[PDB]
Amino acid sequence: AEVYNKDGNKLDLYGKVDGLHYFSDNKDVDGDQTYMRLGFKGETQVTDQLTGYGQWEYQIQGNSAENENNSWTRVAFAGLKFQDVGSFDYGRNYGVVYDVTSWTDVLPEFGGDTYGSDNFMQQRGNGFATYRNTDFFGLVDGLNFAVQYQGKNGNPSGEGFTSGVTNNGRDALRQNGDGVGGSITYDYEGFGIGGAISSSKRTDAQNTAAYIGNGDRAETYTGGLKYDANNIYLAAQYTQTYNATRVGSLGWANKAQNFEAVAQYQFDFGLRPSLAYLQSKGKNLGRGYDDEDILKYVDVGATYYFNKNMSTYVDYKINLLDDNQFTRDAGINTDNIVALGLVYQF
Amino acid sequence: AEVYNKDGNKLDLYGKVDGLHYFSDNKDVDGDQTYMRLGFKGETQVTDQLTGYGQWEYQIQGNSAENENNSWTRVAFAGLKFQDVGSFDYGRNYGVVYDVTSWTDVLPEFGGDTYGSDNFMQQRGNGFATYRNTDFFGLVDGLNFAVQYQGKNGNPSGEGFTSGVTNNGRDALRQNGDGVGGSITYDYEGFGIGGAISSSKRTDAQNTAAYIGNGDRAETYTGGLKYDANNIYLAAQYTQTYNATRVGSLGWANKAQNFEAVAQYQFDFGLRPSLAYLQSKGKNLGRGYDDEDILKYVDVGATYYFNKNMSTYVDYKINLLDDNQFTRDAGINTDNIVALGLVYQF
Amino acid sequence: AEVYNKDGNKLDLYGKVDGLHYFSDNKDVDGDQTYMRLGFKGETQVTDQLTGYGQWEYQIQGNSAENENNSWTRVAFAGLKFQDVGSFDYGRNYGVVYDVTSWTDVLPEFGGDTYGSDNFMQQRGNGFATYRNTDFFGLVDGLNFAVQYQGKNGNPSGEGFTSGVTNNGRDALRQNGDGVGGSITYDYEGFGIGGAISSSKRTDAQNTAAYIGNGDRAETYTGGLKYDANNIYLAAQYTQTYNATRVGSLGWANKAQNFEAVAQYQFDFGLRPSLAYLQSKGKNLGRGYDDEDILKYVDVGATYYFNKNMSTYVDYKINLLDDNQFTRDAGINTDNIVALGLVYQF
Ligand SMILES: [Cl-]
Ligand SMILES: [Cl-]
Ligand SMILES: [Mg+2]
Ligand SMILES: [Mg+2]
Ligand SMILES: [Mg+2]
Repeated sequence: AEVYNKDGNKLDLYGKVDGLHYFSDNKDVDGDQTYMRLGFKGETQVTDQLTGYGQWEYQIQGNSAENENNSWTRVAFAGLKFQDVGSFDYGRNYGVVYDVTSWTDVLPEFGGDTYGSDNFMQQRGNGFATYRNTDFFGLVDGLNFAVQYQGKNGNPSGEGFTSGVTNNGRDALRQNGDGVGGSITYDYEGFGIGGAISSSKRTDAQNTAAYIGNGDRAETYTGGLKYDANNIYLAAQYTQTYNATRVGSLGWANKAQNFEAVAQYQFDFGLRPSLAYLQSKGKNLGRGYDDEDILKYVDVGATYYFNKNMSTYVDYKINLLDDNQFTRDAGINTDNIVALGLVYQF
Repeated sequence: AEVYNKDGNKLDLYGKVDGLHYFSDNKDVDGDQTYMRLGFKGETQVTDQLTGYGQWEYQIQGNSAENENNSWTRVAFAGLKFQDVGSFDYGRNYGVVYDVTSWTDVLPEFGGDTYGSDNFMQQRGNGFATYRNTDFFGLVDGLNFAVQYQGKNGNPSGEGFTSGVTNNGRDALRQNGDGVGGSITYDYEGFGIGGAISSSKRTDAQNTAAYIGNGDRAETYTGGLKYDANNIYLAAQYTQTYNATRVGSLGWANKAQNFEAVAQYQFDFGLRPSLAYLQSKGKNLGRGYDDEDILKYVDVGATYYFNKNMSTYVDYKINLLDDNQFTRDAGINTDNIVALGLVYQF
Repeated sequence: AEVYNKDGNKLDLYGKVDGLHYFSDNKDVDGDQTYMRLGFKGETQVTDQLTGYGQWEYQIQGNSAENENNSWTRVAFAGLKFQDVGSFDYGRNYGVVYDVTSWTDVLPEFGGDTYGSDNFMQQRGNGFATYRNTDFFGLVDGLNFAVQYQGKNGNPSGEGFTSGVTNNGRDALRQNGDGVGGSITYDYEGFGIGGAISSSKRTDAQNTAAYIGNGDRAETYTGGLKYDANNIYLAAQYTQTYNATRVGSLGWANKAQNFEAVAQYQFDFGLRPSLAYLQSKGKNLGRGYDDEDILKYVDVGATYYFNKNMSTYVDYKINLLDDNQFTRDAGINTDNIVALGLVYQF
């Protein structure tokens, strides 16, 4: 909701409360999943061509008791945009791989989980410096590209580590070294095609015998297709990763091949059914695991939009993984999940 | 404060800062108690009859040093309301027993503590699905009823528990199995009369030898009366509970009888003195405790309203509990407390 | 940003996102330092002479992974102001010493660090009761004074302590006993001169073998000068402390002498270069340390203001401390730092 617009500065204060419940035999996910998000998007006109902006978004869990608080920053960045030349921002933001993989990240509740957060340049993460160019300097409508750098996020400070430390250090599964990435998308009428590549130095803490998927760099190669016209939405993405896809708690996949596809239809009266399939196939994983499915599920659901501020949904995760030694070892969910949600937003 | 109202959506952003200090011989409550609350209530018009809404409220303590953060979510829910039929909402909300007991929870600082938060269906808690009918299809002015369900909130995940786990699990004093409850209130002119009932399954983690008050289910039965007119506020509530009332850290009371009464007057010049009495009498407690007072105090206080946005208050808790073995074991406060508060709100 | 002004009540919702990166050989400070702040300031007109107000300010780090949250309350207080008589507020707030020392806390990133937070009455802290008078009861334009009390903030409750506990207790380095302080400042045309004194009881937890600088009270004496006109900003402050200045993790300085001076110029086109010198010198530190430099650096930087809502800066801390056993023992940084920041604010 635009709560301020005066003297060249605008502030949008936005958010949502999602009253959400999961039903599953996996009791680690089963039960109340209520959460809220809150954010702001501000923009200031410096000149006719130059605009400044800032964006921040925060999630606060609404399913805990009052003696605990589970909350986190999703994004937090500041930037400058110059008409027909480009934009630059720095902060906690999305990796440029998500420019393409976000196209299938449209399910009512599930989806978008062949990758995670703080997972190299694949989704949300710290220390992204991002250049974006829309419509190729204004010369080619629908052609967008982006170039991105991510600074190292290493070992925790003040804990006796003698190398690889950064001020904002963390556990090895969420670390990264210096990284570079780029994306390109082209949309013409209903159709969209896109590609993205990222390459990040892996840290010394990540490359130990404690974790599968050792290697000098974490790399991803992604291609995507889209159709978004005439009340239909179709999308698919394929990603091949090296030492980049997490395998539960075990570390990373030496190689993974990830695939997501989605089909949706929007009825005039507000109902939007959705069908999706997601898989992540791990190769040469190590420790005698050889090849294993990391993720495999069909998703069927629907959202009903009352209007722009209110919706409700059902989502059914049909989990095709089987309970075996590998999934137990990695802590990967193999159970079905049904989610029921009622969402107010502003 | 309403900060947005446009095209049928409204957003109220509200909060307060309470500069607050306790004086007590009990050093665990003595000192700075400063805090703030923030919240939003949003509503969106779907049709002339149907409205969607959401509410979120958060408390952040203002009395800690900067190397820590003590904050929590009070409520977080989304809902639908249909004109002359009813409403439904889901999330963290108040239990329906509070429809009646809230009537005496009107003291400047203290009060409202014959029960607590995350305490079956008695006050705030997770996973409430709440159905409400106001004015009986608009055919009986002032008559309201509600029926409520609470889903299980069990053992924490990822801690080696082999049963009773939920995604949002917690310590046993704040757990609950599935519950159902209901409330009826009638208000004619200044007068009010009300009743409520709740029945919750108790979890296995709650029914161990480590806690007093073992039982299959927690039940509560409440009656209340109110008078609110001519600058006079009077209210009283009586509640009988079974395996539902906490006895400090010891567990729960096999049976408890709770009573609260308040008298308040509003002077034209802004002063509102308040007198209250609360007691909770436990019976058949176990471990040789037998019958014991869980709570017993007289509260005398006053609030001065400068206007609807600024006020100051003093509240004096004259604590009639005596220091004995039982209160020592349970960690129940037996000392008096004086609170002094200065409050800005919007 | 003023988001509400209606019927005598006013609310300013303000904040900023600082996309920020440090470059340093010290890996404990090196890396992404992105953060955001959010706050509100509210005021209500009670009469033509009396105004009520509240303020709250919060910082949320934007440089961490989503599995943790590093945030805190900077300030949270409520108060009343009566025209030509004075103001009183209570809560988490700034010590009156900062009335004078704030005059040199104007550097683009560094500065303000011969003292810290929760550091007796020197900067932000809990339980301050503060009286202020502007223009000496309206009789002397530009003459301001302040008198302040801070309540004890002691040992944590529930941790087995038998004396010195408060409800909001914390670690010894952030404790304080009861304190009193005052400041006076006179400002006329470009110029300013001012003084402040504070005296706090130190707690028993602070006077143990674990900490250097044992003593009965923490005392500070500060003088300061300022010129602020004709696009020029000059300021200097000198403070003499006893058992009040922290020496990294080691405890406090029996005696310290602190000095800060700054010179800035504002070019019409938006650039504001800055030069500063800071030092803190400890004497009779004990434990064989004798006299030692606690802090010593020159700061050269510049901020470029695109407008009132957008800015960017570079700040270069040239650290004149040498690495020795003392700085290593204390965890005090001796390496240079370059900070680069891009800031959106509203
Ligand atoms: Cl222009
Ligand atoms: Cl937290
Ligand atoms: Mg399965
Ligand atoms: Mg007593
Ligand atoms: Mg040095």
